[PDB]
Amino acid sequence: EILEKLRSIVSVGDPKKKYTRFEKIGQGASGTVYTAMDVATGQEVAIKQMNLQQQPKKELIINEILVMRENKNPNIVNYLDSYLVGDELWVVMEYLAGGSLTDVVTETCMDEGQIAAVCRECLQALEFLHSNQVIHRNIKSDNILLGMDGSVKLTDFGFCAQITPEQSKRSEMVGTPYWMAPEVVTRKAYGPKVDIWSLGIMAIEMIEGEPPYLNENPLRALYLIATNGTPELQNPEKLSAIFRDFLNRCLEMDVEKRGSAKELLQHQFLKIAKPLSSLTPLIAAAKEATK
Ligand SMILES: N[C@H]1CC[C@@H](CNc2nccc(Nc3ncc(C4CC4)s3)n2)C[C@@H]1c1cccc(Cl)c1
Repeated sequence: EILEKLRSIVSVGDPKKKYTRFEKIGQGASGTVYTAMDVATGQEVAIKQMNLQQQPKKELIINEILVMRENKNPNIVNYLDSYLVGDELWVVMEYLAGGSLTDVVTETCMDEGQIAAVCRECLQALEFLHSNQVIHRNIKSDNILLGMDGSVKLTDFGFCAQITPEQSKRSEMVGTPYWMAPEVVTRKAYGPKVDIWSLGIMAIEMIEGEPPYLNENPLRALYLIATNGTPELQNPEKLSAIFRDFLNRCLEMDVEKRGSAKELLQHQFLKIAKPLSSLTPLIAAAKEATK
């Protein structure tokens, strides 16, 4: 009954009177997401509402709130507060007007400059987390949020892990199959570089619209990751050499040879990044496409 630890972390007081103008903007396995407005303050917020029954290990909920409140950063969606509403947990975060990267990758064609701009900002989030001994473990386009200024922010700490010098590696088979690094899929001990792999897969989303093997069922994709290793692009000839190089460094099978987030921030690919204002036309296109 670590529900007591969860009960001591959360704020008390009715969120249903602190916040108004509730609108469902999202579903998800982890719960439903609503927008709302702080009754007093006017601030727009996103609230994730999670059924405590839905989650069998309430230990992960605790971990999610702590990591988020302890690791604030400009490239991470800001945690504001949390509340228990009966058997439902509400997490309140800053609302980022814009959209999901998923909408952009499925509905637009991104140029290398735009892709490099997104990758740089995500690598900055990862550098910060990994330096704070946190592995995200669920990097994908669905967890990247884009601001109306082209701000890029990472969210979702539902699956993350804290490591320590004593225990530098994890062994849970956690993530979303198509984005999971081979060492994770094959139950080897793994470290922060699983996030770099997932980032590589997200770069393939930005190129091709989908992670490798998405037409296949999840179990089949796990088999394909275990057997193929480094995925191949549909049309690699369409990419610059330096982009292909960046991809190769993100998607190295040899963990020790795979780029760290720090190493990758100095890659040549990132030097072609467009300014973040370059992403706002993608956001406009995606909103129009998903009317
Ligand atoms: N699957 C994802 C789809 C995209 C986004 C919802 N859609 C949307 N659309 C337009 C603006 C906007 N802005 C937001 N600012 C702050 C937000 C915090 C994350 C809540 S969201 N979100 C989030 C959602 C998500 C993230 C993490 C866990 C789960 Cl379970 C679900």
